[PDB]
Amino acid sequence: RRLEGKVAIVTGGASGIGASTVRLFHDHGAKVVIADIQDDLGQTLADRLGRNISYTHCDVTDEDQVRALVDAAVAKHGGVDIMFSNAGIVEGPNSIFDVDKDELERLMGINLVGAFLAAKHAARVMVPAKKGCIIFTASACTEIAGIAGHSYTASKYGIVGLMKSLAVELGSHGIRANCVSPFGVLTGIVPDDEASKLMFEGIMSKVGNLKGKILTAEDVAVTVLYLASEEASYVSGVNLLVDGGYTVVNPTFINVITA
Amino acid sequence: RRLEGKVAIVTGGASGIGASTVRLFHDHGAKVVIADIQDDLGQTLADRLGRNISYTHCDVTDEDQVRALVDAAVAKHGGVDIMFSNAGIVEGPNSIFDVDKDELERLMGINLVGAFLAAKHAARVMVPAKKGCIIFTASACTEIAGIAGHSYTASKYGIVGLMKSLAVELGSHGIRANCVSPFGVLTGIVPDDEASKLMFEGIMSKVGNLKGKILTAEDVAVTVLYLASEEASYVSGVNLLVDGGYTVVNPTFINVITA
Amino acid sequence: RRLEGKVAIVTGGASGIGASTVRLFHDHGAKVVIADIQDDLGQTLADRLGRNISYTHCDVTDEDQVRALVDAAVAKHGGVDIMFSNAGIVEGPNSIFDVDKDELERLMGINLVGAFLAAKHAARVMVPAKKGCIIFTASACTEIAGIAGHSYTASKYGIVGLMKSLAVELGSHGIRANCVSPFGVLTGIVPDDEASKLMFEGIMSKVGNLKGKILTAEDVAVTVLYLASEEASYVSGVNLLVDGGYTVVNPTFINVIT
Amino acid sequence: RRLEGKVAIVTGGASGIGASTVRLFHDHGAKVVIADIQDDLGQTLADRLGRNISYTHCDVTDEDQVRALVDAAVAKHGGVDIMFSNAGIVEGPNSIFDVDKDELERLMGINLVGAFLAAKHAARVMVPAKKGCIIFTASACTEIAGIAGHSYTASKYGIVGLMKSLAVELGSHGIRANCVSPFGVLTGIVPDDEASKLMFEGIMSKVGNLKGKILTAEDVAVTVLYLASEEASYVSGVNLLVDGGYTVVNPTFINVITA
Ligand SMILES: NC(=O)c1ccc[n+]([C@@H]2O[C@H](COP(=O)([O-])OP(=O)(O)OC[C@H]3O[C@@H](n4cnc5c(N)ncnc54)[C@H](O)[C@@H]3O)[C@@H](O)[C@H]2O)c1
Ligand SMILES: NC(=O)c1ccc[n+]([C@@H]2O[C@H](COP(=O)([O-])OP(=O)(O)OC[C@H]3O[C@@H](n4cnc5c(N)ncnc54)[C@H](O)[C@@H]3O)[C@@H](O)[C@H]2O)c1
Ligand SMILES: NC(=O)c1ccc[n+]([C@@H]2O[C@H](COP(=O)([O-])OP(=O)(O)OC[C@H]3O[C@@H](n4cnc5c(N)ncnc54)[C@H](O)[C@@H]3O)[C@@H](O)[C@H]2O)c1
Ligand SMILES: NC(=O)c1ccc[n+]([C@@H]2O[C@H](COP(=O)([O-])OP(=O)(O)OC[C@H]3O[C@@H](n4cnc5c(N)ncnc54)[C@H](O)[C@@H]3O)[C@@H](O)[C@H]2O)c1
Ligand SMILES: C[C@H](O)COCC(COC[C@@H](C)O)(COC[C@@H](C)O)COC[C@@H](C)O
Ligand SMILES: C[C@H](O)COCC(COC[C@@H](C)O)(COC[C@@H](C)O)COC[C@@H](C)O
Ligand SMILES: [Cl-]
Repeated sequence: RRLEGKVAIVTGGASGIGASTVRLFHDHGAKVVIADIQDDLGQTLADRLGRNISYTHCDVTDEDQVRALVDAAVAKHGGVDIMFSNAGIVEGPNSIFDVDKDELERLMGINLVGAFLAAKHAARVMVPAKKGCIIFTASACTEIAGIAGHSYTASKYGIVGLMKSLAVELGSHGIRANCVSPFGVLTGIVPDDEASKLMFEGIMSKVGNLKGKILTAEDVAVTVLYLASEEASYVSGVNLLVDGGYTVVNPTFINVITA
Repeated sequence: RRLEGKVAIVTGGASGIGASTVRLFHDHGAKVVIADIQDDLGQTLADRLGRNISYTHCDVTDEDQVRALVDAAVAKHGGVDIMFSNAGIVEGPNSIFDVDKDELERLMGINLVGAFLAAKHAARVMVPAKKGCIIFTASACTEIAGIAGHSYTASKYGIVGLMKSLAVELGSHGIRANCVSPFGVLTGIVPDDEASKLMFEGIMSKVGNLKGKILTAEDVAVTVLYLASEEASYVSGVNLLVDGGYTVVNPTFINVITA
Repeated sequence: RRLEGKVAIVTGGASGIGASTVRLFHDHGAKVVIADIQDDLGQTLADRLGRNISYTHCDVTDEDQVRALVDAAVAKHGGVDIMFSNAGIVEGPNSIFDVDKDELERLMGINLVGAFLAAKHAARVMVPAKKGCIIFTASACTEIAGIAGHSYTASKYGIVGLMKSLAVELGSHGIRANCVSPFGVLTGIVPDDEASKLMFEGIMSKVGNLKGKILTAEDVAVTVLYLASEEASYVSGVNLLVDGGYTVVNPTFINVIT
Repeated sequence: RRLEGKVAIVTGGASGIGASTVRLFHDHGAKVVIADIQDDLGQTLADRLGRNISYTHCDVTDEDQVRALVDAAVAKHGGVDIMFSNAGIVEGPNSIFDVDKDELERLMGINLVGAFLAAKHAARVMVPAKKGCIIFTASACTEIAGIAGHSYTASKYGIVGLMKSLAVELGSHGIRANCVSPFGVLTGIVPDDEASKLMFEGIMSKVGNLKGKILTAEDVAVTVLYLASEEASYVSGVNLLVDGGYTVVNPTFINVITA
């Protein structure tokens, strides 16, 4: 319903938040090109959801693969309304001494250069149409320290800055650009069924500021749907946190004086 | 659909963004109490919309009326799911030499003290329910100068701070608190197009950062609907700008070098 | 000697961060008018500091007293270079259920309405001078929740918003406006009471993000001195946190996993 | 006298803001190691400033050169009190279509990867000392769009994020980390030729929000001196704008309605 006839690309679409968004976009009448490098999981998802959902292999660090992915999408569906640049790799809290120069450049390539290229070539086909929507997956670490690694933190800050520059430049052509910044969702790893899922959703239940709710990838997908739809038709330049208020509080003082 | 069985109170509900939100909440199956001091406009709206929409006179500077309004809502519908604290008066850009102490205190009473009272008494009846949602109308002046008066700007910053400390305290009870900060909204004129819409586009087309779109009171109602719905069930502490990216740019530098 | 010949007004100048700044301003050659309602403490500080330091009773909620105070400063010293709008009352973390409408309005009058009046009447005499500096005492609660009460928090946000519109309007006249947002400040007992200082470090050494250092009123005064001096001659619109990084971290996640 | 006996390293110290900070540090009793890749400019400055100021060639993209530069400073002076990570190249505002993937990676290496390496190896010799200070040169583009290129902007956001997580990690060891974010300064950006000095001063006076003052490299150096001194001994995690309020205003609306 809400994305009837819209064409959307989702990088990192074969798993996690990307997969949830591909599924949600599908349920709302969108044509979605899943862009990923886990070809077996990604093609399975596209085949599983039917004719509007195609899979395209794209390593977002390779500009030629990104260029083709976008050119293929316009060729297939006539244009791209929504670019959800979501591919990235994750680092938990670490030390500056744990930062290896090669692993920093590797993460910057996937997380930040990939966002640049995905945006550049989405803009390439959106600007002539004078319409379109670019959404980046950032992270709640963009608003509070203590929940992600140094290299990762710098890369997501860089995305926020890129998102704001594009919101201005592409505003002249009627195109919006925003970020969604989730607070830790269960994804990836070996799904150590009960062991990993119970341990995660028990930690997050003590860590979160908003009690009685656990953030799932499906929750993030719904916020992406909001940003991508005409219900957000005047929303641009925004880094929208989905974090239950985690980033607005430092509870140390209150914890210390009462315990 | 999206607010089926939910009970909402809307201050400043008889006109403008409040009236638009009341109408949209009604369309989504919510029970709505319009709270205002424009008894003619407010009662007329409630009668037109039917059984689920009522009108209650409430001056938000009067704590007895604010307490009575929330207690009557529980008595009538059994609880309050959504408090949309939206009542306020507006000031365009002005000079500090124009700030009159009595007008400052009057605006603070309506804009900022009224928000405290609505949140205090909503929280009182939401906390036992272990669920609920407080949404304030702030303003895009909370993130850029140059679009609102001195007294008004300080009152809306105060609301943002209240919202963030409410998101922390009330998060322990499963309750969310957020702000919507709209930019240039056309109100007061009879919509469905008009002479009044097109020419307002004439102003905003030179002012806005996002070209080819004007913000309407109905667009803002839609963003409040998102924040108030279960689609935002892990969004809290957020001041959500609806400004087309106006607040993320100062184009003076680009303007001067391209003159 | 960084404020040689400069004229400063300090609201809430009779104690705490205000008094520390009054003393530091005096040490740097400033002429200071202490503005407060603690007449005895305030007159004593002014008498003790000498010819360049005066004292004026001024309830910042009373606009006539605020206008009179600034006009007296111009009449006495020829103008006002620095307005340190610092008067206010504090609230530690509390519940919205504790917010009393009369105490909310009382605090708003002092913390936020007083900030408007001080700034209005400073701007009035600074604009003809084409120079000057308005500095507000805000608070680190403007950038993190959990360290101040509801009413207090809203009043300090209001100050930040007021500061930013002032930086714009007064920027055209060469006038700067900034906030200082300190964290856990000792204030209370200025005289060398070691018992109270070490005990305060017992709390702050567990609460603060920057370890091995405690913030004092004299440290806040030094940061105000920077903002008020020509070393900050192009700093404007800034809410300057003095918090050791407290407001940039929520350590709950790391605490739970470790 | 304000940095008497302190040991400071300044990357990009041979020109511009870096050189200005080196001389001001020299004037305040500091021992300074100038770190740059412009060997003739840097060695000239170290010779003229005397015994306390030396020069070390260091390309900030090579971790071994950064490693050696910090070890050489410790070998000579016994430790490092101040790391002024200032090296970078600048981009004026541009279009996303102008972003070349190779140039993006080149700028990321200098601006952001270089900051990472400088901070890592400063932290290496500061953490045992239980004292120290890391200062990054970011940019006013970190708080509004419209004054820098896309690649440059994303790199300076990344620096801010890195600064925030260091202030937390290094806070437990008594070490502070901050950014200084200047607006437009006449340096090695536009040539020493006086035909470009009368023009740069004229643009900045029209563009700035604070009138009657032009930002110079010496003004920034003084703000770095504040951040690096014991006068800011409880300031950490701060991105300190030196911009005259440029980033807090979008004057478009006021410009059009009074045009
Ligand atoms: N999972 C969390 O807890 C969490 C928290 C905050 C932010 N995020 C962000 O959300 C985004 C999505 O991650 P996720 O949580 O859904 O886990 P995920 O790993 O299952 O999904 C991310 C996908 O990115 C793809 N990827 C890696 N390199 C790629 C490349 N070069 N080209 C194309 N795809 C590539 C992976 O194949 C993967 O399917 C990421 O950008 C991540 O940084 C996640
Ligand atoms: N119009 C804009 O462009 C704009 C821009 C930014 C923010 N806002 C905010 O939007 C909010 C909604 O106003 P609107 O723009 O839709 O038009 P509006 O002013 O007509 O509606 C606001 C209502 O607040 C009510 N009000 C004033 N005092 C009250 C009191 N004591 N008790 C109860 N109600 C009281 C008014 O009666 C009014 O109907 C306001 O808080 C306003 O500040 C509007
Ligand atoms: N104490 C802390 O830890 C802390 C933390 C964050 C912010 N602050 C801010 O520092 C500011 C100064 O207070 P302080 O902490 O130094 O304690 P303080 O008691 O020593 O100073 C407060 C001053 O405000 C004055 N005051 C109250 N009402 C006044 C009025 N009507 N007119 C004139 N002066 C009036 C008081 O007399 C007093 O001199 C306050 O705005 C406070 O919020 C303090
Ligand atoms: N001048 C301005 O208007 C302005 C505005 C905002 C930010 N900045 C920042 O100020 C910082 C300092 O640069 P500047 O403006 O003084 O101009 P600058 O070119 O005169 O000084 C920067 C120095 O970095 C050096 N550099 C380049 N690559 C290097 C490398 N790989 N290793 C070591 N040094 C290298 C340059 O040689 C130069 O001496 C930069 O990071 C810049 O981004 C400047
Ligand atoms: C294994 C992994 O958890 C190590 O990271 C913890 C660490 C704790 O610092 C945060 C505290 C607020 O000072 C640094 O590791 C310390 C050694 C002793 O294990 C994380 O520090 C980075 C901040 C930014 O999150
Ligand atoms: C620096 C520049 O952008 C500020 O202009 C001053 C200003 C212009 O308004 C005039 C117009 C009739 O409303 C607005 O002040 C800036 C505030 C918005 O922060 C001064 O206003 C004088 C009249 C409105 O009483
Ligand atoms: Cl935050």
